[PDB]
Amino acid sequence: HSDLTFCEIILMEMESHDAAWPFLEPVNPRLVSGYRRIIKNPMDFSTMRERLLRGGYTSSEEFAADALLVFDNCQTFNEDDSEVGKAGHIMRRFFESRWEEFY
Ligand SMILES: CC(=O)N(c1cc(O)ccc1C)c1cn(C(C)=O)c2ccccc12
Ligand SMILES: [Mg+2]
Repeated sequence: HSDLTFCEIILMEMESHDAAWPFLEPVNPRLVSGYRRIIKNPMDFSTMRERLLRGGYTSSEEFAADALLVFDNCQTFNEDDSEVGKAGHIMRRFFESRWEEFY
């Protein structure tokens, strides 16, 4: 139980983070050229929220893998000096820091 309660805390904190705006919604491949071809396993906070609210996370490690997937995809598709890349570096450092601040 305590494993999944922290997942809720950190996802809520990521959802309300100032830098979360690229990650709240699944990328629309119709509007983002090349996204379908380049990113094999899309992930975003709303997709993690759906899975967490339906109980679909077995452990905290499945949850973190989805979180790290958001930021791996971000760095794969976006330049580090792009607006989205900069937002994702902020969010990745937040997650890694807060996740270690617990375990
Ligand atoms: C910033 C923004 O609003 N995006 C977005 C775009 C959509 O069409 C639908 C939903 C979202 C969340 C984009 C997210 N991107 C990521 C995560 O690489 C992007 C990478 C490149 C361009 C936009 C985004
Ligand atoms: Mg480190």
